[PDB]
Amino acid sequence: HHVLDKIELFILDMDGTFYLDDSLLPGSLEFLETLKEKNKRFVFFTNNSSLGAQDYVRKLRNMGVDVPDDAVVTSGEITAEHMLKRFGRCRIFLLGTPQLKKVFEAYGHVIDEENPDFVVLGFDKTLTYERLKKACILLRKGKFYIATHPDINCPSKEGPVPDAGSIMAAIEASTGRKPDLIAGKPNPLVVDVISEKFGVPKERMAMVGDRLYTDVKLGKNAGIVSILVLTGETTPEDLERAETKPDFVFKNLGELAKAVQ
Ligand SMILES: [Cl-]
Ligand SMILES: [Cl-]
Ligand code: NI
Repeated sequence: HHVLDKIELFILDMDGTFYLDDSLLPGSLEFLETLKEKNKRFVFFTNNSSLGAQDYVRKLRNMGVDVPDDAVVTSGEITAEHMLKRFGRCRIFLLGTPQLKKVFEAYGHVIDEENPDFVVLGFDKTLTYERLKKACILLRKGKFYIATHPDINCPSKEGPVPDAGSIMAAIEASTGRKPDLIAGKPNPLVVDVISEKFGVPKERMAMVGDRLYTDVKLGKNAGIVSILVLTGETTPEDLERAETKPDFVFKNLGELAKAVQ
């Protein structure tokens, strides 16, 4: 034998894996209960930088999942922390929501649209033309260019909606530049960070999610086990079509839980 017994830390997708819309999925609670009993650990991760980790902590709590503050990580905190680590406190032009802006400021970065050294692109649900224009002008001056994550679209109640990667396509068409760094899944940085933060070797970690391409690729890139659940973006028919398969497939977190009980 039982290979999954060795996993000490599970990185979990949120919407589509732990809950769907505003409702918890079958076995989600059971799964956390099991982890607690077995002295194992989890952390939620999302590429979705339109909100901060605390907004998602709040969302979970409001569904009756009591989690500590450090239970969620997003591409926003990964990006802000990586910049802080490698470059110190940075002057940035940010294409991001007010929530993402607080994330960068919490890491001691400063928004300076006049004299930035970085252009930083997130899931900017507050994008305007003028802001796109300014970003392009700066990119043409050769500013260092960072995106929180690559995703072209984001799943939604209304179907696939443009995400950071769609904005990237506009920027690239206008300036000819792609980001110098894209921090989020499937960049293995995410895993390295979490691994160092909680002191767990990659060999005792797994990625559990519903994003066939991204989550599997994160596992390959990072060298950790990928477990796909069937509750979200991925169907059995998608799995059959997939060029690269996950390490394990489970109906949902409740069935995964039974695998490790
Ligand atoms: Cl066996
Ligand atoms: Cl056996
Ligand atoms: Ni057996």
